[PDB]
Parts: sequence; C-alpha cells; structure tokens
Amino acid sequence: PMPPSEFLDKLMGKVSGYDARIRPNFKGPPVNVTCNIFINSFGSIAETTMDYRVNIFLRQQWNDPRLAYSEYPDDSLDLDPSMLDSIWKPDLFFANEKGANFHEVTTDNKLLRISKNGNVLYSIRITLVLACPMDLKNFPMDVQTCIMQLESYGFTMNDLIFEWDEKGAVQVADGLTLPQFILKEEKDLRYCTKHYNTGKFTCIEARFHLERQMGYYLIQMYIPSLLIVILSWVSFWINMDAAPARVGLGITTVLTMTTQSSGSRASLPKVSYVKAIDIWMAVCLLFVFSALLEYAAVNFIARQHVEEMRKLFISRAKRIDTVSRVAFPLVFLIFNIFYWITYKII
Amino acid sequence: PMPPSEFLDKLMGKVSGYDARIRPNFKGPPVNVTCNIFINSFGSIAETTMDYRVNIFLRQQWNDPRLAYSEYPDDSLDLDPSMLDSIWKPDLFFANEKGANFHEVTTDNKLLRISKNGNVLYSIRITLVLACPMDLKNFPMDVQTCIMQLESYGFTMNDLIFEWDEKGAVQVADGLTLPQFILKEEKDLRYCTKHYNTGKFTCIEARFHLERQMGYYLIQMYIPSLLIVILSWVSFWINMDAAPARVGLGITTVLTMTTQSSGSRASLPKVSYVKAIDIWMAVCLLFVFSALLEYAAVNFIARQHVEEMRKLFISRAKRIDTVSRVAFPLVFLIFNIFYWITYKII
Amino acid sequence: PMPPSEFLDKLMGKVSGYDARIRPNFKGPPVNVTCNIFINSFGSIAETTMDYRVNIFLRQQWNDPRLAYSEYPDDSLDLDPSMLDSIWKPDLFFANEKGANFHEVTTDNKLLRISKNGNVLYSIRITLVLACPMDLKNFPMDVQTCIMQLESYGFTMNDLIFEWDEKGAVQVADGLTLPQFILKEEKDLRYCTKHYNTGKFTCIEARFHLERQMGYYLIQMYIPSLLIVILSWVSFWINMDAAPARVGLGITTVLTMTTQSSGSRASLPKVSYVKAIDIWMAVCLLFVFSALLEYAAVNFIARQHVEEMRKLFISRAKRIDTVSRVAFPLVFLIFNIFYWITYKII
Amino acid sequence: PMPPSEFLDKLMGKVSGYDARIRPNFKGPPVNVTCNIFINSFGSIAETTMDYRVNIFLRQQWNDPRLAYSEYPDDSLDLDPSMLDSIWKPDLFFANEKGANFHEVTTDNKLLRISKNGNVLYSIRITLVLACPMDLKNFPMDVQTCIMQLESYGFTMNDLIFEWDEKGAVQVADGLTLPQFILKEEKDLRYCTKHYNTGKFTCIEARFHLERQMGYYLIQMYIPSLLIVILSWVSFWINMDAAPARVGLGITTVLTMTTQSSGSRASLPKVSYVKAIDIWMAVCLLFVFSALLEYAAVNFIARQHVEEMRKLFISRAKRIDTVSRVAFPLVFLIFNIFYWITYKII
Amino acid sequence: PMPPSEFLDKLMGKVSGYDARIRPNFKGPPVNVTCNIFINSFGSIAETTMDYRVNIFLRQQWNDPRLAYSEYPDDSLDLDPSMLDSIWKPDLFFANEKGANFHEVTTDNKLLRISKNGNVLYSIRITLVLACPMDLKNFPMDVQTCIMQLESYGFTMNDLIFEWDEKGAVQVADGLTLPQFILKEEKDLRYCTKHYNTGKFTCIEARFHLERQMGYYLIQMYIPSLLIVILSWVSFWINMDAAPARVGLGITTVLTMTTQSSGSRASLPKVSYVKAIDIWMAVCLLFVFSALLEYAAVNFIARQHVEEMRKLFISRAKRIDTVSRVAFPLVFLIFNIFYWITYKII
Ligand SMILES: *[C@@H]1O[C@H](CO)[C@@H](O[C@@H]2O[C@H](CO)[C@@H](O[C@@H]3O[C@H](CO)[C@@H](O)[C@H](O)[C@@H]3O)[C@H](O)[C@H]2NC(C)=O)[C@H](O)[C@H]1NC(C)=O
Ligand SMILES: *[C@@H]1O[C@H](CO)[C@@H](O[C@@H]2O[C@H](CO)[C@@H](O[C@@H]3O[C@H](CO)[C@@H](O)[C@H](O)[C@@H]3O)[C@H](O)[C@H]2NC(C)=O)[C@H](O)[C@H]1NC(C)=O
Ligand SMILES: *[C@@H]1O[C@H](CO)[C@@H](O[C@@H]2O[C@H](CO)[C@@H](O[C@@H]3O[C@H](CO)[C@@H](O)[C@H](O)[C@@H]3O)[C@H](O)[C@H]2NC(C)=O)[C@H](O)[C@H]1NC(C)=O
Ligand SMILES: *[C@@H]1O[C@H](CO)[C@@H](O[C@@H]2O[C@H](CO)[C@@H](O[C@@H]3O[C@H](CO)[C@@H](O)[C@H](O)[C@@H]3O)[C@H](O)[C@H]2NC(C)=O)[C@H](O)[C@H]1NC(C)=O
Ligand SMILES: *[C@@H]1O[C@H](CO)[C@@H](O[C@@H]2O[C@H](CO)[C@@H](O[C@@H]3O[C@H](CO)[C@@H](O)[C@H](O)[C@@H]3O)[C@H](O)[C@H]2NC(C)=O)[C@H](O)[C@H]1NC(C)=O
Repeated sequence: PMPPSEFLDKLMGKVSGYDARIRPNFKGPPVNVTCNIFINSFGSIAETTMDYRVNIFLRQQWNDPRLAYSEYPDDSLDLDPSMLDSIWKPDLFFANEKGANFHEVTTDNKLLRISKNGNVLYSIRITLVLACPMDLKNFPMDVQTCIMQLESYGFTMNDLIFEWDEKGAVQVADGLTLPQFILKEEKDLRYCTKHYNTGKFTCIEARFHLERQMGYYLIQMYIPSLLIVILSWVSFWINMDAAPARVGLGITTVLTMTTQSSGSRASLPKVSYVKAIDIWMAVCLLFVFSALLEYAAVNFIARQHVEEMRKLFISRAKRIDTVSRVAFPLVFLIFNIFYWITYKII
Repeated sequence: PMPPSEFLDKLMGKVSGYDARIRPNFKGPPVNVTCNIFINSFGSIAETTMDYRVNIFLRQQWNDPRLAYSEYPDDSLDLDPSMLDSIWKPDLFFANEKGANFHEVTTDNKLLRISKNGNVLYSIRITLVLACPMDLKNFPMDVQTCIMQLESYGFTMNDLIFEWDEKGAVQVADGLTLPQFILKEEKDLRYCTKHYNTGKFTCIEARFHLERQMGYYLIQMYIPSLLIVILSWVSFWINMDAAPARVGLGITTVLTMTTQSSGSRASLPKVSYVKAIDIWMAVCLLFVFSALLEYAAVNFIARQHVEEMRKLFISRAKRIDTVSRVAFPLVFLIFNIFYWITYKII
Repeated sequence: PMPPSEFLDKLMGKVSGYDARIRPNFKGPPVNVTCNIFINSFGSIAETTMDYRVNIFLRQQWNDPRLAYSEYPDDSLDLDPSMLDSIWKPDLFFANEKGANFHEVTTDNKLLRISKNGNVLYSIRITLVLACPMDLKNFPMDVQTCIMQLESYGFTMNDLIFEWDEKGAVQVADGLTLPQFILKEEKDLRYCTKHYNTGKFTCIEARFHLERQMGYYLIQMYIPSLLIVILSWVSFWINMDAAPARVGLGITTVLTMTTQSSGSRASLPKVSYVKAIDIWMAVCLLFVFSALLEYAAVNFIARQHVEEMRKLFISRAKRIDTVSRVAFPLVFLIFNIFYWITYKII
Repeated sequence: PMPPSEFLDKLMGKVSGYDARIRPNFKGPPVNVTCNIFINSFGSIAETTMDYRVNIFLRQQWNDPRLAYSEYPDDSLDLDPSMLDSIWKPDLFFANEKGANFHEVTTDNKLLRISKNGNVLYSIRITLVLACPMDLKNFPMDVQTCIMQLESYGFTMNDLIFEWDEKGAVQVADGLTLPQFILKEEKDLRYCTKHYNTGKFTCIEARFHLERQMGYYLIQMYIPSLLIVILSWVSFWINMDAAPARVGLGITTVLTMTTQSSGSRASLPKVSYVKAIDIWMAVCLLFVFSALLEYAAVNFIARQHVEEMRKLFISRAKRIDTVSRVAFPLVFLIFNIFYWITYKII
Repeated sequence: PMPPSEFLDKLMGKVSGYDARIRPNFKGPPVNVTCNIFINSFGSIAETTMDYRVNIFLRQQWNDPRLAYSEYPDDSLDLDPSMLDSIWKPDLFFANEKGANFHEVTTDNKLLRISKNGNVLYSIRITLVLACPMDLKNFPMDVQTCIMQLESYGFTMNDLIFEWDEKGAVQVADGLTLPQFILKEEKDLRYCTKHYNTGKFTCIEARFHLERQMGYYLIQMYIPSLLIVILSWVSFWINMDAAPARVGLGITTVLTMTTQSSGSRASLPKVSYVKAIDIWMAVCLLFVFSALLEYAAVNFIARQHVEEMRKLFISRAKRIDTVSRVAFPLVFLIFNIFYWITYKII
C-alpha cells in the first residue's frame, strides 16, 4: 500500500475540495470542540504585576467528516507537526494572555492524530503568563482564585462551542510543587459566556484555589514583630531613676518597628484597603508607643514632687509600674486571640 | 452552491481586478474609517519610565464597494485570519507605541467579516505600552490624564480619515479593576490633527482620567510621618536636667525622619519641581528640628545661671517649656488644615 | 563524478519516494535514537525563580535505511545546515524548557553527516533555562539535584525510543567552572517513562549533583553572626552600676541582629519549612536577648536592696555575674557542636 | 486609465530592466541622499548602562531616474508599505544601535511616494537605544552631548553620500518634555567621516545638548546634606560637662552622613574620577568629623585640670567654644561660595 | 555592457553549476579563511552573571575560484545584502555566545564584495554577550582576561581552517572608552584547537586584558573604611570615668562597620575564596572590635580597686591608655604597608 503521508494527500490536497478555511459541518450545527489541559509547570506567582506563569498542554478534540477515511487498515495516523496549516483548527485564545509564546526546540511541539470516524486530536505546549485580581483583604490568610478563560475570536456561538470533557478535564502533574502556595485538588468548572457589541462567543474556564503557606510569614514578620514588643515590656522592670536607660529604650524600639512596617509591604501591590498584616504592625506599634508614654507619665510625677503629700506621689509613680507589668502582658494576649480567630473563619 | 471560501475567490483572486494595494473609492472621496476600542486588561502603570501597559480590541469599520457581493443568500461571511494579506487595510498606528506585539496563541487573533453593502469589520488584539507626561505637582492628589492617539502614516487627510462611532466609542470591561488607580466613566473624545513637513494626517484620541487611591499613601507615608513628630513633642514633658534623655531624642528622631524623606521618592521620577509629598516631609522635618533647637535654648539658659537675678532664669527656662507643650500641638494643626484644603480644591 | 550536493538530490528529491514526514522503518520496529549532550556553559543558578541556564550540544544518532548510499567512495558526507527540512528528525523536546532559543550567528549551528550504513548524526546548540524543585531543608549544606528530561511529543513508545550511549553519555567541558556550586563527576542515568491520557512516551534524563561552596556563607553570615553574640558577652565584664552602658548594649545589638535575620533571606524563595540558616540566627537571637534579660535580673535585685539581709542581695546580684561569664561562653559552644555535626552527616 | 498599482508594475516589474540590487546613476556620480529626522518620544536616559531610548521618523530622499514617470497626470503616487523590497533603498545604519526594532502595529510603518522627476521619499519609524560617553566631571551641573551618527555599510563615498537638508534638518515635537533633562533649541550639524581598513564611508550626525534640572538634586542631596552639618554645630551651645550628650551627637551624625555619601552614588556608573557631588559630601564629612575632634580637644583639657594655673585651663577650654560658634558657621559659608561659583562658569 | 547584478547571475544562477552548499576547492585543500574584528562599542561588564556585551564587525576573507570573473573591467563588485543565501559562507560561531542577534535597521548590515582573483570579503555587525571566568582573588587590583573564540561547527580541520591576518588582526575604535575598566593596547593571539568525540575543529581567539580603575573603590570603600577606625581611636583621648561616652562609641562604630562589610559584596558573585576587599574590612573590623575590648580592660581594673595597693591599679588602668594612643596608630600603619605592597606586585 501507500504510506499515510501519501494517503492523506488525497484528503488534504487539491482533490476532494478540502479547504483549511472552512469549518466542519458548514450550514449546519456548530463544531463542538472539547478541551482539556495538563499543567506541567506552575509557580512564579508575583504580586507587583499580579500575574503568574503557567505551562500547560492544550488538548483539542473535534469532529471533521471530511477527514473520515475508510480505506486505511489502522485506527490512528500520526501527522508531522509541519503540516498544521492544511487542516482547519479552532481559533482558541485566552482573554488574559498578556504575552505568550510557543516552544520550537528542534521541533514544533504539536500533536496531531486523526481517527477513522473523524476524531482529530490537537495538543500543543503553550507558555502563558495569566493575570488575576489579587484579593488581599487578609494577606497572610487569603485563598486566591486565579482562573483562565478560553474564548473564541472569529466564530460566534452558532459556529463554534467549547466544552469540557468528563474524563479529567484538568489534570495535575505528579510532582508539581509550588514554592509559596499550594494547589488544591478541587477545581471548579463553569462557563464564562461573554457578550460584546459584535455578538456572543463561547467561553470555558477553570478555577484554581491557591492557598498560602503561613510557615514563611510566621517566622519573618511575626516572630520579630512580637519580640520588639517584649523589649518595651522590660522597661517596667527597670528603676524609674535611670533616665538614659528607659528613654533610649522607648525610642530605639519604636523607630525600628516602623522599619518592620515599611518592610512588610516592600514587594506588595499598592492597594488602598487595609490588609491583615497592616493591622498587626499598627497595633504592635501602639504597644511600643504606649510604653514611651508610660515612662512620660511616671517621670512627670517624679519631677513634680510639703513633705507628707509628696510621699504619695512617689507611691503613685510606682503603683502604675506594678500594673504595667501585668496590663500589657495581658492586653496584648487579648489582641493575640481575636486576631488568630477572626481570620481563621472568614 | 459554493462555500464562502470559493465564493470570495472571485472577489479576492486575479479576476475582477481586485488589488490589496489600492484603497477603496480611488480618485474620489477619502475612506471614512470608524474605530472603537475595548479595554480588556489595564494597569501596571509605572512612574520611573512613565508608561502603562494596555490590552485593547481595535475594531475597524469602513466601506469597500469592490467586496459588495450580491449573490450569496447570507448577510455575514466570516473569514480565516490567514487571509488578511489579500484585502486593503487602513495603515493605523499609534504615536506612543514604544514597543508592541500581537497575540498568535494557536491562531492570529483577527476578526474579519464582510457585509452585503460592503461593510468590513476588522478587529484585532494589540498589547500596547503607552506613554504620557506625568504631572506630579500634587503627587498624592493628582488626576492623571493618559491619552492614546491613532494616526495615519501612509495616507494624508484627503485619502484616509479616522472617526469615532456614536454607539460606544470606548467600552470598558465588566470586571476591570486597577491596583492603584481608578478608571472614571467619563472619557473625552477630541481630534489630534497633526501637521508635519510632508503634510497633514488624521488623528483620533480618547482621554482617560486616572485618579489615585489615597488609602495606600495615607497609611505608609502619612501615619508614620506624623507619629515621629509626636516623639519630638514628648521631650517637653521631660525634666530639663536629664541631658542624655532629651539629646538622644532630638537626634535619633531628626535623623530617622530623613529616611522617610529619602524613602518617599525611591520609585519616583527625578522631577525638578516640588510635589505635595515633598512639602509634607520638609515641614515635618522643621518640627523635629525645632524641638532640637528648643532644648538648645532651654539648656543654654540653665548653664548660664548674683542670687536674685539667677532665680528668674530658671523660671524663664521653664516658661518656654509651658508654651512648647501648647504651641507645637497647635501650630502643626494649623499646617494640617491648610494642607488638606488647598490640595482638595485644585 | 558529481558533488555530494547533487549526489544526495537523488536521495532527498522527488525521486526514490523519500518524504520527510515518514519515520524510518515504518510498519516495523520503532526508531532507536541514541543521544548524548555536551555541556559548554553552566551556572547562573538563581533561587527566586528556581531555574538555571545551560548551554549544551544535543547530539542525535539514529538509522535511516532510505539514506544508505552505496555509490559514493567516501564514508562521511557533510550537509549544509540549511537543508534540515528535507529529512526526518526526531521530535525531541524537554519537559522543563520554560523558554528557549537557538543560535543563528552567521550560520544555523547544526551538524548533519550521513554514513554509508545509514547512520545520521544530528548535533545542534540549544540554550535552555531548566527548572528543578529546590530542596532547602539545609540551605548552606544541601546537595541539589537538578535533572533534565528528554521526552517525545508526537510519537509514542512503539514509534520512537530514546536511549543513552555507553561511550560518554554526558561529557563535561575542560574548563567549566561555576561561581557558587560545583559539578560532581558522578551523573546518574535513569529512565523517566511518563503516562498520560493519550498514551505512553519515551523519556531519558541525567542527574546533576550541585554541591554548594560554604566558603561564601561562612564569611558573610557566619562570622558577623558570631561576633554580635560576643558583644552581648562583654556586658558581664562591666560594672552593674552604669545603667546607660549595659542598657544601650543590650538593645543596639539585639536590634542589629534582626537585620542579619532579615538579611539572610533577601534573595531566597518564600518557603514554608525552616532551613539551616534560620536556626542559626534564631538561636543566636536568644543569646543576644538573654543578655538583655540577664541585666534585667541583676538590676532588679540592686533596686530592691534591714542592714544585714540587704548585704546578701548585692552578693547575689554579683554571683550571677560570675556565672554568666562562664555559662554563655560554654553554652553557645555546645550549640556550636551539635550544629556542625548534625548537618554534616545527613 | 489604470490605477497606480498597475501603472508602476511597468516600472517595478520584469520589463524596463529595473532591479532593486542596482543603485541609481550607476557608472557615474554617487547617490546624494538627504535625510531629516523627527524626534517623537525622548527620555529614559539611564546612567548605569550609559544609553538613552529615542523614537524618530527617519526620512530619506534621493533621485532615481528609473522611476521618473511621465504619463500619469498626478504628481505624487503613494505606495503600499508591503512593496519596499522592489526598489533600491540606501543601506543606512547607526554606529551606536545596541539593539533596535521596527513597529508593525497593523501595518509596517513605512512611507513611500514617488515624484515625477524621480524624487523618492522614504520615511520609517525606528526605536533606537543610543549610547554616549557620559562626562561626569561635574555631575549636578554638566551639559551632556549625546550624538547619533548615520553611516553606510555597503557603499563607500564614491557610491553613496549622506547630507542634511537646509529646511529643518532636525525637528522637535510640539509637546516633547523630559523628566530629568531639557532639550536645547540649538543642535549642531557636522560630519563624521570614518576611515577603516576597507575604505572610507559617509557619515552624518547631529549634536543634542541635554542640560540637567538642578531642582531635583537640590532637594534630596543638598538640603539634607546641609542640615546634618547644623546638627554638629549645636554641640557648641551645650555645656562641656555633659559627656553622653556631645559624644552621642558627634557619632550618630558622623555615621549617618556616610549613608548620604553612599546614597549619592547608588545608581551612578563606577567612574574613576571625582565628580562635583563627591566633593560636597567629603567636605561636609570633614565638618561633622571636626566637631567630633573639637569635643576631643575640649574634654582633653578639662580632664587634665596647683590651684592658680588650673583656672586658666577651664577658660581655655571655654575660649575655643566661643570661637567654634563663629568659625564653622563662617568657614562652611566660604566653601559654600567657592562651590556655587566655580561650577557655574566652566 | 550589462550591470553587475545581471553579470553575476551567470556565476550565481542555475548555469555554471554553482551551488551554495559546496565549499570551495572540494576534494582538495581546506578553505583558509582569515578573519579580523573591529570593536565598535565595549563595556557593560557585569559581575553577577559574569558576562560582557560587545559589538564588533566580523570581517571574513577566503578564496572561491568559482566566482573568479575575468570579463568585467572593474576590480571590486559590491553586492546587495539580500543575496547572501546564494554563495557559500563559513559556518563561524562563538563558543560563548549566550544569546546574540544581528542588526536590521533599514538594511541587513552585511558587506559583500568579490575581487577578480576570487577574494570575497564578508563583513557583518554582531552584538555578542560574551562570558569569562572572573578571577577575583584580588578584587580591587586584578587584571581580568576575557577572551572570545571563533570555532567551527559543521566542518572539521581538513575542510575549514580559521587564521588571523597580520595587518591589524584586532582593531580598536578611536574614541572607545570604558566606564570602569581600561583596554590595553597589547592583545595576544593564540589558537584554541578543541577535540570532541566527533573530531577536531579549528578555533581562533584573542586575549583582552581589562585592568580596573582604582579611583572608584578608593573613595567609596577605602576612605570611609579608614575613618571609622579613627572613630575608635578617639576613645583613648576620653576620660575613663564617663561610661556612656566610651560604651556607645565602641558599639555604634563596630556595628556600622559590618554594614560596610555587607555593603562591599552587594553586587558581587558568591565566590568561595577570599578576595582583597574581604581582608581589608575584616582586619579593620578587628581594630573597631579591639577598641571595645580595650575599654573592657580599663573599666575592669577601675571597678576592682587596702589603700596603697589600689593606687597602682589606677595608674595601671591609665598606663594602657598611654600606649593605646600610640600602638593602634602605629599597628594599623604596618598593615597599611603590607597591603599596598603585596597586591601591587602579584
Ligand atoms: C453540538 O452540541 C449541541 C448541543 O449543545 C447539539 O445540539 C442540539 O442538537 C439537537 C439534535 O441532535 C437539537 O434538537 C433537539 O433534539 C432533542 C432530542 O435529542 C429534542 O428533544 C429537542 O426538542 C430538539 O429538537 C437541539 O436543538 C440542539 N441544541 C442546540 C442548543 O443547538 C449539536 O447537535 C452538536 N453538534 C454536533 C455536530 O454534534
Ligand atoms: C467621508 O466623510 C466626508 C465628510 O467628512 C464626506 O464629505 C463631504 O461629502 C459631501 C458630499 O456627500 C461634500 O459636499 C457637500 O454636500 C453638502 C450636502 O450634503 C452641501 O451642503 C455642501 O455644500 C457640499 O457640496 C462635502 O464637501 C464633503 N466634505 C468634505 C470635508 O470632504 C465624504 O463624502 C465621506 N465619504 C464617503 C465615501 O462616505
Ligand atoms: C530497537 O530496540 C528494541 C529493543 O529495545 C529492539 O527490539 C527487540 O528486537 C527483537 C528482535 O531483534 C525482538 O525479538 C526478540 O528477539 C530475541 C533475540 O534477540 C528473542 O530472545 C526474544 O524472545 C524476542 O523474540 C524483541 O521483541 C524486541 N523488543 C522490544 C521491546 O521491542 C528493536 O529491534 C530495535 N530496532 C532496531 C531498528 O534496531
Ligand atoms: C552629488 O553631489 C556631488 C557634490 O558633493 C556632485 O558632484 C560635483 O559635481 C560636479 C558636476 O556637477 C563636478 O564637477 C565640477 O563642476 C563645477 C561646476 O559646477 C566646476 O567648477 C568644477 O571644477 C568641477 O568640474 C564635481 O567634481 C563634483 N564633486 C564631487 C566632490 O564629486 C554630484 O554631481 C552630485 N550628484 C548628483 C546625481 O546630483
Ligand atoms: C591552506 O593552508 C595550508 C597550510 O595551513 C596549506 O597547506 C600546505 O600546502 C602545501 C602545498 O602548498 C602542502 O605541501 C607542502 O609543501 C611544502 C612546500 O611549500 C613542502 O616543503 C612540504 O614538504 C609539503 O610537501 C602542505 O602539506 C600543506 N600543509 C597542511 C598542514 O595542509 C594549503 O595549501 C592552503 N590552502 C590554500 C587553498 O591555499
């Protein structure tokens, strides 16, 4: 017999009237193309530009009666990736590409096989940098949901319809790990049918829940953010007579805590709303600032102190020192409870 | 009958004398091309290079009598995006491109349909990085106006005219949100007819008002910029005898405020004029510097103090301490009123 | 006779039925392609994106009976790199490309020679940026293993099989040096046969062990991380009466050590687990923090001190000063032993 | 009649012997090509790499007798930008390109019109990143001169000559503003004829004077650079008995001034010569360092002070304090005059 | 007669049997191609990636008897750069490209002329980013030697040999200046013949000595690195009774010197060996650390001081103060001599 390359020349050549500019089943029902992606590499999720780089295998399956051969004895004929400009292909595109490219390492990474009944498998490797609106109302304890939509651009709903297959619409790699987030096993599948001034177009998308790993932020901006508050608590255990001791403590600590506040949003987007890490530094900033005002109240009584009425001012300046050793270690603990409970339920 | 691919070969082939290098209605009136864009993604507005990345759908509509078919029973014939090099297309370009590229993810993102009367719709996806002169006279409270002009390069006014359509000249996406700014619903539409040494060319543009969100700057460079001034106010409530207490306070605070001034223009363009954030740090720098000179005036009187005339110098050195507790908390409030009123009207 | 260019036109032209879209030995055994790479340049191994740039010479050898000439008197015929689109080539690709490109400096860097029996050598220069999951459980003393897999995309196992040659499967350059790591002479060779929903494909890979050089981290983040602890030890040799001396020492040192902790993960990925450099700064942070609490215990006894019972409190406040000069210099040495032994065996 | 597309096929087709590989007026005088650029966008002038990005419209005009039509009734025939590979074009190139690209947004931005006498206008949009040797002998008050040369590569002087036109050789945009520098209205026009081992080639260039805007540097690195010196002057108004007051002032200020010196060359090229900003920080570093040595001379006399001879040492230690309040405020003013006069004339 | 474009069609057309896939002098001696480069732009030598960007004019000259015309009366025929795919060209490539590109600004920057005897000149503009192993054993006083090799990829030694010409093998631009380094006039020329598993290939290279300019490092990291040591010397001229004076001096200076050590390797590669700038900061770190231990020895004697034996401890605590004023100013000078002598000979 003849090889599949010469066998398909009768179906993709000048004979049989086959044209790559004509969609299958013309003047009839639209083409129902089913798609399924395979995430190979994931990560590099930046927040300054609010985008993430993904590498998926976009599989496409449809039905073309013009390529339904019945003379070849086999059931699957592989095609050279250099002959993709001869058959019709869906005009699939993403609405959040923001720059993309293919891979042509020694061969155009394309897969093309034709079944006997007319099933055509089209799998390619695409490297996308997808964008998603980052919701940072609770930055250290948020559940991001970055989606990706597959719309049409040249054909409307009556000519091309995208759908998901029931046999693993979205597969995940075996050893796919992320440096900062984690990929949940549950991925939603809903439609995203858009409507413009020209018409209506099909759209398919899949939700991806990306939960953060609190192990990183808990060590860098939570343990040092708590030890600095302890530095302001040790001033109560120091005598009220040493002026340079408690003054230098209430100033060097209250100024190095601002660096922690400025160092908590160094690589974060400039959002207007307040996040969960801005209420942890601001409240702890009040503790390192109230300790400065605490010494300002103790030193103000000692500098004012008549022999009988002045002996009570010394005890009054020391009575507040007996409560500050218990108030702040018990008030900061109350805020430490309302913080790790409200942001663990919402 | 015959499919539209073979039907349009009579209108785009060697027959009928149709050439892609000839504009419609030659030796007559110019081609009136109407355009309308659809902003899909917006943001990433940097200030060091004074540019912003945009992703729009550039729709183009004109009239070509050479493509006015009258035999096909339908009213809209879709075209393959691979056949855009056969018909005439307007030479539309932007005067502020500064690098651009198309999107060819599995298909050239182009839309092409031809009506019966000769209406040709041309919609493509372009990713532009547009530039605009940043007016930073009031940096935290400015209303930026970044525009984009669509000029001609090969045809003059007598051969190609660009205009805006009245049915939604500029559409906005449904869920288009910006991280730093906000997009106003009012967009101006005016002409930008340029004149060069070669001739005159058409030009269409649309204004985009981008108001900032003060919620970000108010927390990072306004709350810490005010608490440092309070650190210089607590020196008045400290006795005038402790030298290392008030000296270290008037130096550590006046030097950490300069870091806030240098940290306020870390990612800003090097402009010559003064902005609204440079007058907030410089005036607050005077308060943290006047407190240093305030102790220099109190300590200078105590070191100079004859038994009757010296008792008044001690009261004089304490009389200024009774006014500094009221002057600065009431003078900084006056500047706090003139600042948030002048920059809220202009 | 005729030159090899005209001699091979009979084997690569329209005659002999040779087609570049047909794999050798069709309807029979699969093509056994042996590959061997030659690493020219290596390094630039970043950790923020977890990727490294490599430049190898990908050699490919297979058997094509359709190109087995028997009339030319020579044994090796060199081919012009501009004629690679006429013969069949394996669709080799990498599963961790993440962007790649060829080199076309004055000539496409391709090697093509055909033997008499049908051996075809295919060598090209590819610049890859390969990714690997960075295991940073012990950051300064880890042995990274970055691999690279060569999979198929268009042909399954029954049509294309990749294998390694026994004569130097992976060669290393003569003067290939790395700035940070070192390349070990032992490189493992194992298979990576994947299984997808479409079928099974061949895969070959080679392990690369990249041991770090501790000479860099030992000087920058280990010598200064130890001298700061010595600054907290000198407070014991200072009299317990000078308040501003020991207070300023226990605060300026405990706050500059946090900068060393924040400066140890400035260019590191945001991992959740704790690494070996996070337990060296945190434990040393306890020493510079216990010295602050040590003075808080000595000053608390002196401020409390009845004529006979008060003379023992002065000796008690000095007895702890006689143990702190020996405890911390001997407790930090114990942690210094358990650290450099546990992380030198695992 | 026939359209210009079919009319010019007789002049650009196989007939008439017109070839795009032959320069006009062969075996005779060279082609005198006149050029004129139009700067659209300017700025982004970095100093680390010593380059600036420019966007100009390169117009080219020459004479081609082979295209001198005499049958068409019009005087200017516009050409499709897709037919630039049919006529001869000058091989113009820049000697300081360092990477460049064109703009192909929906159309190749090319202009091509042919006059009756043979005048051919060629205007294209080129985005260049031009380099210039940065002369930073006086960094805040220099007048940079970045030029751009247009050389030939394939034709020598006897075959191609570039010249400037007298009617606006270099035009400037109407609203072209720069963020840091300013563009002067005077632009020099001189030749740059080079000589290599192959021969001599034509060259045209234009000088661009880029004066800096001192409004930026005067606020960031000149006002804080002067207030720190004032902090060292207030130590003279403090009593000579307070040791921790004047010691902490002469150390915290002398160390934060080094940050201003290191912060003045953070984004500057590593040049060997000294600039005008390195002599302003180094001299001011002497003032904040002489104040430290001033207290070292006052405290050395007080610690040495026999009942009559010791009373003069106290007055001697205070006599220098009466001159330091007048010397430094009058010596720093002398350097402030010689600095803003020498660098305002050269 | 006929123009050179039509004259060379007889030598580059279907007639005469000329093929671009055949090297000259086949079945005979190899082609001796002589090359000579012309460095136009040089600099941008980074150290994090260990690469430098260069822009050279790669001239190539060989002998092709098939192009030896004898009928044209001239001696040099210029060729259009669009016809380089018709003649044979050497497959020259660099072994350290790491990404490269050509320049196509309005014309492919290629030079092609053919002599009567068969001499063919081939000059193109290539922008390379070449790599070299940075030897940083003495960072401020090293002599870097970055080379560039020109190897073959498709032809072995018996088919293509590269050589250097004796008439200026490597030329330098007239006004080529470097921001950091300097280019020496002496450039070595040696062979780099490599040997692989396939065979042996020709190779030509040229050495480039790049000496650093010490004027930059001497001001930024050598003058401030010496003044901080002077701050530790002034503590000896202060009385031994002021505790907060000498304690704060021996801590604030010893901690700001570590920033100079961390600030000396901010943009340097992470090498394991010690460089010449790491022994200048570490030794100076001992001086600012020995001054802290010097006060720890003086204060330890004063706190210990029986009426006759205690008067000698006061003199002993002051005797070391009389030697420290002379020891350190004379010991640091000894290290200052051995440093600037050992690294000025090797
Ligand atoms: C692609 O998928 C669409 C569905 O999304 C298919 O369209 C549906 O096709 C049926 C005929 O097969 C149309 O008729 C209906 O038939 C059912 C019985 O199956 C009957 O109960 C209904 O009353 C109706 O007559 C139906 O209108 C149509 N639906 C839509 C929304 O178009 C289409 O056939 C598929 N195309 C191919 C090539 O498989
Ligand atoms: C494209 O749009 C232009 C307008 O921007 C159209 O041009 C105008 O066309 C009219 C004829 O239709 C020209 O004549 C005028 O007619 C009015 C009555 O409608 C009459 O009152 C005037 O006195 C005049 O005779 C008019 O001069 C012309 N204007 C310009 C500025 O060119 C043009 O026809 C449109 N082209 C197409 C193909 O639709
Ligand atoms: C490519 O390599 C494969 C092996 O990976 C070759 O396949 C093996 O080929 C033999 C025949 O040569 C097949 O038959 C076996 O022969 C042995 C004797 O050599 C006999 O003991 C066995 O019982 C069996 O009959 C064998 O099944 C086959 N193995 C596989 C896994 O396919 C193949 O021939 C190679 N192709 C070329 C073109 O060299
Ligand atoms: C392109 O420009 C060059 C000048 O840069 C033109 O060349 C000059 O052409 C004249 C003839 O037109 C040559 O002859 C001279 O004529 C003058 C009178 O005009 C006479 O006084 C002189 O003694 C001499 O005979 C002249 O040598 C030549 N100069 C050079 C440097 O080539 C050239 O003609 C222009 N080409 C075109 C096509 O316009
Ligand atoms: C390209 O350069 C090579 C040299 O690198 C040329 O090869 C040498 O060519 C000579 C003949 O011209 C060969 O023969 C020798 O001749 C000398 C007298 O000149 C004689 O004393 C020797 O005993 C020997 O017979 C020589 O073997 C050969 N050397 C090599 C290494 O190949 C070659 O001819 C040049 N090609 C062209 C086209 O110019």
